Amino acid sequence: LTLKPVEEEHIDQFNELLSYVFQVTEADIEESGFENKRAFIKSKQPILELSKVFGWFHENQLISQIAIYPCEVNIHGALYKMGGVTGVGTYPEYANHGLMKDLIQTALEEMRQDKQWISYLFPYNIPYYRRKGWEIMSDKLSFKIRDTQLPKTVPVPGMIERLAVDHPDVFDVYARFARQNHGALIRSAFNWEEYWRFENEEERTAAVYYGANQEPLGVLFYWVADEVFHIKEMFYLNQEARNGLWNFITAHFSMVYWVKGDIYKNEPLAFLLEDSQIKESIEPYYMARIVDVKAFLENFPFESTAKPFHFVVKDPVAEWNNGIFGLIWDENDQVTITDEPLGTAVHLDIQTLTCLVMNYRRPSYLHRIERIDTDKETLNSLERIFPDQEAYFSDYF
Amino acid sequence: TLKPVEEEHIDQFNELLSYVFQVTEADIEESGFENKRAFIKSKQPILELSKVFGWFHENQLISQIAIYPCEVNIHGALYKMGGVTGVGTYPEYANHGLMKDLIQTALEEMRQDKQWISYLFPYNIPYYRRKGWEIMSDKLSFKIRDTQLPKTVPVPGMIERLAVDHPDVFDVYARFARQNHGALIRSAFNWEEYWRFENEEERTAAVYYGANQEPLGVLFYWVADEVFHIKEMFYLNQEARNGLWNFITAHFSMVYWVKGDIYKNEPLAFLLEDSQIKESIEPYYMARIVDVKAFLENFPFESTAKPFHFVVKDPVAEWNNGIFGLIWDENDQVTITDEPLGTAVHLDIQTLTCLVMNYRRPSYLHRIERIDTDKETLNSLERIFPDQEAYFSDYF
Repeated sequence: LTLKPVEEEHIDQFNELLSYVFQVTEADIEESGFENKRAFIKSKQPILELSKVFGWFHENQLISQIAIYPCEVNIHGALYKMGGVTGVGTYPEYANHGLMKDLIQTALEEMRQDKQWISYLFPYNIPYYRRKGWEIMSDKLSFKIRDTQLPKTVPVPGMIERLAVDHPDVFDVYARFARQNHGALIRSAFNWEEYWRFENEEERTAAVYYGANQEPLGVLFYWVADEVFHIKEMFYLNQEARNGLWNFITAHFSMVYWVKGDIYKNEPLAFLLEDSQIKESIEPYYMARIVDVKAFLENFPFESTAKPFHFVVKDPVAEWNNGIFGLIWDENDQVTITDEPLGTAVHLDIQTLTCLVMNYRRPSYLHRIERIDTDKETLNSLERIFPDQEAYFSDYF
Repeated sequence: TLKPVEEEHIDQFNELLSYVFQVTEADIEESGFENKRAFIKSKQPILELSKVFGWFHENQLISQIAIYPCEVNIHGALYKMGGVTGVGTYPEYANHGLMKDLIQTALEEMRQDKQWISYLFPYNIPYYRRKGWEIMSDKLSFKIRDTQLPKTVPVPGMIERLAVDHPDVFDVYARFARQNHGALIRSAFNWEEYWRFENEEERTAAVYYGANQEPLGVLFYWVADEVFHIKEMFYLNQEARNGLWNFITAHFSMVYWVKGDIYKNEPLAFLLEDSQIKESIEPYYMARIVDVKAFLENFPFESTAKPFHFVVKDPVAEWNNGIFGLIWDENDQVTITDEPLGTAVHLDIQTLTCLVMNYRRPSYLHRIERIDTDKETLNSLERIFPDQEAYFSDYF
């Protein structure tokens, strides 16, 4: 067996393996406008030619593979290069042999050289990927509210236009949304095609809310079908915009029995309605992994300063993430990341640290459930320095 | 006339309640009681302790409310709590503003009885919010496949199947409530009400005992039709949590699905190996600050702050309106003033109640424009308000 990069030549093979593992629903293949799922996976190929791709070869057959798609994301206000793992798969035959372990090893080595200090991953197998060091970074919420539970109109100064989903104003609002919302993908025109690849864009519309200035501040992607108002999602730069969009939705009362939508961050709708007695479902949506602890931390926008302490980190795959990471802020509250166990220890594994930095859970909770080992004082330090915002992420790959 | 309702008005009360009380046709038989005419008359012992008021169409009871005296844990401190139960108006009489006056009377009586916080099951969320209540806690519901059950974790303790009224169940819950924000401190009477809609005979308590033979965790469950049902689980530490889950997972061969509820906003999924489950999250209970100054002078603030003041709007209680300055003395103890000390924090009673229960954080509430204040004071609010999710599994 040979583990090597996969090339131009091998791309056909890459695709074939990918159909055999791709867990796309039959419903989503129909909605996408692609006849079958081979046509569907052949549209993913422009992603692959951007990515670093590796595989195992039963020479010269491709039997297992991993790709790293280069992205950029918002981590608490800082733009980080991100390694997006896609196209992962082993042929069911070859699953006992720790093939994927080495691909992941390889991929992490590549991500580190590419200065990708954080990696996102859609979870095909949470338990497997958690053992390789990933942790959940974000939730997706789903709700279904009765027409009878729709919110009362809030006075707003602006107006709504119904626009094509690829109107330039949509892109502009998202470019700013991503820059002020933790977790988010910074999108190119190309990430936007991928955003719409399971759906017929022409059967969707963007309700865009314009402030009194005719500047767009909010986007609702929706369609009406069989007396349901369908919300793909909404994103808004402020409360006025949110309220404008909800005003537009509640004006559809006489057209619909229900309103169904998703929210791509753990921020339940229920509280924000006057009738909060709805059921929402909450599911983990994406995972993340710190690739290089030191380099991650030294770019991290810590909220505040602290007495010096240090992380003692265990990483089950990446050698360079084991050991001591000391933090010290100087007079100008500027941080440096040391190798010195200066101050009290905080013992955790790579999963838990990634959870911390993505704020999927807070330090205290993780201490409480015995995933962080340190003392009360340092635990207060963590709570002070780690920002408290819920990750947003809308993309798929 | 509106007047206290007494021993003689007890059946009327129980009728009105049986009428407007939506309980499910399924859950009525489950109690071991036939319909809501021998089942609502087991509810009688709540009321002898409670303060009950009503409206009488002379001399029939047409609108009513009850305040059941309880004690609860708020961020570690014990508070007397006024539990509003059995509220309702007959549909004929429904649009005359009767309940608003019963609520005023209720709130007045809670102030007198020194109940600075009130809990209320949300029958009509929009209505009670307009009267000053807000959501305090969530209930989470899960359904996990046998195939997603957690891997066994080594523990030194042991499990036993006990009856749900074993005294070790009561021991563990008495300790649990003392260390979990939101929780009802249970009287023997609250425990018999816990099991009102349910046949205790057909439920079992699996109790985990640690090495030193002390009970540390309880699981209320039953197996029916190859589903493992979990009423709930409470536990004093993670060792107990694991040993309770070890027991559950041991039943893999017996079931396809594990279904249960969690009476706190702490999702299960994260704590599982296979976290890929959907849980539903729903508002479970409402709370209300009865008296702002009194509540706050007893409140276990996590920290001290540069003095500031709330400016509070309350749509029912006069005495909850206005300014409430906060300053901490040299014993780190707060004193609550009339004086506009420092920067103002504008909010209503619903969102103040939301803060003290920690249903949402200050920065979130500010962000959605339910708190009006500056960046420095917001940072203070975030420092002084403890961060725990409220647990509450009782019903009334």
